[PDB]
Amino acid sequence: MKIIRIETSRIAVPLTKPFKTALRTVYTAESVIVRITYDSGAVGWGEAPPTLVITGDSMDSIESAIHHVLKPALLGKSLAGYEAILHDIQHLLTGNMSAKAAVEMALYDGWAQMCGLPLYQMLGGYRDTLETDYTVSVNSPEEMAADAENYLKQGFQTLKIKVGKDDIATDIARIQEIRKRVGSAVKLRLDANQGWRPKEAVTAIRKMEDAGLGIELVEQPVHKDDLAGLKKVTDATDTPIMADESVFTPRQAFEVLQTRSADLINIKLMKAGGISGAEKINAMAEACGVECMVGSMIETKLGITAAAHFAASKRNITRFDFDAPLMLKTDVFNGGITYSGSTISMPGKPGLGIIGAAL
Amino acid sequence: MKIIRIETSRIAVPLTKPFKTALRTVYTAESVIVRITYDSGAVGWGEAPPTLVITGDSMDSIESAIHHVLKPALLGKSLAGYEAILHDIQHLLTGNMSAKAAVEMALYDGWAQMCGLPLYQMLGGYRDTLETDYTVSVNSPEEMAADAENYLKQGFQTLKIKVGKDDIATDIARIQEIRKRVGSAVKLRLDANQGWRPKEAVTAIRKMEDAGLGIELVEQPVHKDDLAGLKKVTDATDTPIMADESVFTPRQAFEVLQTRSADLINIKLMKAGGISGAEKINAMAEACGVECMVGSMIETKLGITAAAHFAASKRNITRFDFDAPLMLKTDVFNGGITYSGSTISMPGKPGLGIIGAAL
Amino acid sequence: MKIIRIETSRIAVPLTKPFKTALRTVYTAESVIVRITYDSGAVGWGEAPPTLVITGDSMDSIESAIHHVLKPALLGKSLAGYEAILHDIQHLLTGNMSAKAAVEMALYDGWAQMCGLPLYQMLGGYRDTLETDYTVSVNSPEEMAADAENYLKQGFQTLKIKVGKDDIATDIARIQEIRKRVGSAVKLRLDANQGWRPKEAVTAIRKMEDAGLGIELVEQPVHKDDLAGLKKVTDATDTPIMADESVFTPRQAFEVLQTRSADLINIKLMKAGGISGAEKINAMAEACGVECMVGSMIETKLGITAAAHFAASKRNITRFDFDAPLMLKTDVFNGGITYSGSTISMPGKPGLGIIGAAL
Amino acid sequence: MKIIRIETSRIAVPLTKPFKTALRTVYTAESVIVRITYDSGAVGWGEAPPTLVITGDSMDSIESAIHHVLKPALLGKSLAGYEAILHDIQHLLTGNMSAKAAVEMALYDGWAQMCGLPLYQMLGGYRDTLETDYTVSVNSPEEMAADAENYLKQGFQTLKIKVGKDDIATDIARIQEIRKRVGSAVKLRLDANQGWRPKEAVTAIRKMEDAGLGIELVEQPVHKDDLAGLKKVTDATDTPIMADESVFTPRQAFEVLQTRSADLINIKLMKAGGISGAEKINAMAEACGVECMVGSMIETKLGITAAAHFAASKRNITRFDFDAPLMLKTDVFNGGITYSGSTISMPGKPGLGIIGAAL
Ligand SMILES: [Mg+2]
Ligand SMILES: [Mg+2]
Ligand SMILES: [Mg+2]
Ligand SMILES: [Mg+2]
Repeated sequence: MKIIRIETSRIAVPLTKPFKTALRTVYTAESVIVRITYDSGAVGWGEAPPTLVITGDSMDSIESAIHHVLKPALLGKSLAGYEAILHDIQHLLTGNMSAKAAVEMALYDGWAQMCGLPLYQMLGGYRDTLETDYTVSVNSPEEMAADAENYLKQGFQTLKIKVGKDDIATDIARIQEIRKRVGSAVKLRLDANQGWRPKEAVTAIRKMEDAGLGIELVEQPVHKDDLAGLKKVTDATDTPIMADESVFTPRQAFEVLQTRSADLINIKLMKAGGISGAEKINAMAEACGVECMVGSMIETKLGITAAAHFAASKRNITRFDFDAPLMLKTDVFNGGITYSGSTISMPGKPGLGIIGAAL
Repeated sequence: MKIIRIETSRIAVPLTKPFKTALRTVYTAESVIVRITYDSGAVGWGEAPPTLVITGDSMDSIESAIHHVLKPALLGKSLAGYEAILHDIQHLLTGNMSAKAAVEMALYDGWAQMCGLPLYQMLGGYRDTLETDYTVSVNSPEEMAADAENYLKQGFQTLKIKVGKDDIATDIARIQEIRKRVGSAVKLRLDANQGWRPKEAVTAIRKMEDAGLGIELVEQPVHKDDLAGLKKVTDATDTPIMADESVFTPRQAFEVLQTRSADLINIKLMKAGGISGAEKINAMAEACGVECMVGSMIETKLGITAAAHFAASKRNITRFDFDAPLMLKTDVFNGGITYSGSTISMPGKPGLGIIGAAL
Repeated sequence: MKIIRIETSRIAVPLTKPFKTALRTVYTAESVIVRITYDSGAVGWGEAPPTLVITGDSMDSIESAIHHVLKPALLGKSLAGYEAILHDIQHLLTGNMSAKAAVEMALYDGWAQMCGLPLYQMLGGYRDTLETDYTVSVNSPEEMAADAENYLKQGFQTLKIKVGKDDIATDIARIQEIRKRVGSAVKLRLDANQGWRPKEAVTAIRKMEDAGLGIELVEQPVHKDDLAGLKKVTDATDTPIMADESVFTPRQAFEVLQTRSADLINIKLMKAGGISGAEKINAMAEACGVECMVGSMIETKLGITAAAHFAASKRNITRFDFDAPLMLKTDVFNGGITYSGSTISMPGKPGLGIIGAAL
Repeated sequence: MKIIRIETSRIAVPLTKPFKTALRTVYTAESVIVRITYDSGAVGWGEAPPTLVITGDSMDSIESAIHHVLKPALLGKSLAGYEAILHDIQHLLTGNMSAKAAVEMALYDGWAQMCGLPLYQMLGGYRDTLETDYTVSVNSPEEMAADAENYLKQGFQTLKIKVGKDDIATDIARIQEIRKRVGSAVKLRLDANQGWRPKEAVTAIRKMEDAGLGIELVEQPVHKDDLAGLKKVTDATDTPIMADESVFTPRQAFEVLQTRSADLINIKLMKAGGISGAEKINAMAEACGVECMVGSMIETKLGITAAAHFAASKRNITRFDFDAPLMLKTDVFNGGITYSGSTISMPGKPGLGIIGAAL
């Protein structure tokens, strides 16, 4: 079992290098941290960063949401009736998806703790390890290529290249400089972050294909609301197109799957309001032959631990984008998932396996 | 929790009175029962009856499938990796949805026994009681009206009325003679079990609406594959139309929801290959703003216990159709859910709470 | 002009009688008051209340969005370039529509002040006065009838009846008591606040038509996301259907107009993120032959004042729902619009006509 | 504010050389000029030329409509109620859009003058400068390459190439010869002015794509009433298609956007009946995520100034086609915008900044 306390606190950990996308730049990772204590003494953990240009959630909005709305309705409830709690978390307020997701992470932590198994095993237990990409931030062709060379040196053979921030011809210059420096063996994932127009993206993606640049997929090439435009890019190229900002919820997912506007979907807990929605998105996509990748916002190893446990559980989730914690100057959590280069291994303790604040 | 043994065995229980729909007549309920023994000594339980005109599964087809295909893939497997087991169950053979389902009930029974809670609570535990309807089998207008009076006396204020066997005129005459004899307070569901052409249906449904006969919903008025025809009935009436035989799988549900060919869905474990599919259908429907009913085939209390635990677990499952065990001369199962009038209660025992066969 | 300072504060003013709809109950009116100071020393005013179940906006989320995001991009900007300002307001953060709206109210106030005319004349100046309705909150039939009789005595011949909270039969009994008590001369607006299913709503609206209850229109009978269901009710009845929670933004309005899912649109500043988006929603709607009503959330005379100025300016805005400030124990603003019973009159000052805090 | 007098006159400025399109040839630019005199002594200015094969408007029909229909509704009205004046302009007669537009120009000129700001700032003031293209008229492949070379020398790096007059073969040869003589750095816009069948159009655009001729976009490739053919070109090429003569009004834009029959829209004051309609088209397109160009007919600086004040005001307007006045032998207005090679600049005077006629 039973919820009996919900607390929050803040963390702020500067990034080593600034993370740069077409939407935003981030110098310091901010995050609200949620702790649910249950009647057994056991503690469930949770996280939500501010993403004002993606979800609209600020640190203030989240902490308010959790204390004023979610907390009064959750105190005293049992994990034996977790469906009623999930419904409450998702319908006692509209929007506020990052708040809902922090609370759901702690909830699933204690639920698997209650059942006595690691959370990823509780949800299907499909794999014990998984490979994460590393993100190359948008910068000059030269900076991006040296970033990529170093990430390959750290053990990462799959790089996620941010593009779409200014003009398209420079994006191509960026990829060629990365390819000419790193070799044609490594997998390159593009993410345009809504920065291209559909016909523009088609022409550029064919140009990259034809130059043998070896693009694995392209994330959300067009504006999130332009579903028909996304379909156009998907239908026009040989390169897999992955919806991201287009699909937050199950309802939005259903719309993308039915129109067939994309080949892959990017699932994030912040977007889906936690694991319950992420799981619903993946299942619906699995039935349509649509594979999913699980990523994150700029989050600590906590929120990546929740994401990895969910991503680890499902057969249909075949890619993983869990590089955020490696971007920070310090690791502010004890336990959870462990990295070994690109390989993320799952823990053995019941739940998320997050012991607590690091030292 | 390792699976070490898979046992099957048959039963045969008479029906007090024959069960009559537009597709079939049942005099005796026959069923394959599955028992999965785990390395803990725990036993998980499952059921699948033959429904040759519905699923095409027979007792021979079901047993063969379980022993020649599913059993070799489940022995040695643990329940900490159920995603891979569920996938094997659904993909190592096509169709055979009844046999897949028996094995899934026992698997989920096992999985919930491992975590020390009732199965319904493991799947969400939204409610612990629920109201079942009772089915008025197709007969003469007088013969059906008697049955209706008698079920109301037993405490069943929601009656499901089988139609679609004969012609329209007699169907309207049956609902009249039922309404007359039972007053305008009790809920009346209809279930044509595919017996009407789309035109026939619109005409018959509208006639009833204008006569004030108060029909809650009509199940599958037309042929299961006539999807456009299901939609025409949905869109030309003011009565909720529930898909049944047109929706077995999550892919079939997705198509029905996308085209909006119906307002509701009937989920059965037999049709959906077990619980994993049932859950996926309901979750899709929920994402589209559509509630579901969970019913069954002619099953004993064991199969109804599995269906009830699933139905009890989800907010978006709001109607229940678990009258089948009450048609039988004997209740051949000890433990499981409990009837008391129209009310079914979820016991506090772990798993499905089946102790064994009756004495 | 130029923006030189942006400040916020809060008010909290009890309701005389509790406001009740199918979504929420409100006992006290809370709100954030924005104050933009310009280089001439002139001040522009705005407002946003929390509506956590409608917009997702809380007082903490609003205040934080203003100070952390909108203020540092507005400071030093001229109302000569107000389109870049409006684009920044809308695109610097996703969501936060109530925060965007409150700032937009103060921007438009300042912009009209500059031009030396009342805001409503700067925006078109179509009428000097307008008739507001008064909302009868959801209670028992007798309480709703008593309220309605008293609202008529205070001079309100157009009443807005909140239905949709419980079961439909009780709703018809409410309208019936109100009609029997107030006579057939008054105009009766209904608002179900998403409370009805599509088919249930159709049958219920025709029942009211048949019974001669003389319903002017029905606001958002069904869930916001179910546009096709909203379309079904629009097409099935003779009674005008108005979209409300279905239409926040110009883009959402485009979708409701393209699909023809409603005869009318309810515009609110909180939903559209201000007046610019509100203005666009009305313009598209006029081009489609679709009249609009402008309402509000539970807001003081300040936010109603901005809403009325917008509302008075445009020909296609033919209905008005500005009763919220009359529900409050105290009128906490000085100036702005004035009431004589149900009649609202626009002020002659440049801008909104809001002097300051009340005596 | 008050309108006290509406005067009209004609002018005829020679064109240095002929403007040629698929639709028409223009040797001399004739125009009706509207001055509106307000009770302050302020004078607003407007222009409408005759475009018999585009709008159907002639000088007699413009003057007639202004004097018989529009003037009687305008005299004695004040700009504090511009919404009602605008509505009388658009609805007291059907068609006569060039007449509507000329009067709107003088009205908006007056409105901006009452508030002491340039019109462009009054409507939003997004930008101060803008780059106009220059139009290469239809002649022989050689003559068009010489014009293009010359225009690049005069500062114009963006060229609009008129095509569609005779046949495909020659059109292609013109773009190739222009490309040769001008290099691949300069931007190339085509405008076919309704001169291609849809199949013909796809073929020719596809030939140019494969020959690497770098076509930014194509204006109205097909007949203006042929909406489905416009959509076929749009959907079978990777080159943006911009609707022109297809889209006069908000209603027409709404349909084009609804069906996605084009990627872009050309807005002209003459087609929209003025700025109120142009503003409405631009806002609709913004809601659908589509940018617009603003153009003109063959107009003098007065009409280009009014268009450029609109185009400068809105963010979503990102292309500009204001070359007509430069094709003329004499500049017969002092004031207005100013040219500087390809750069158009917005004056600082209230309203259009037009002082008066030629010396
Ligand atoms: Mg992405
Ligand atoms: Mg059925
Ligand atoms: Mg409403
Ligand atoms: Mg053109």
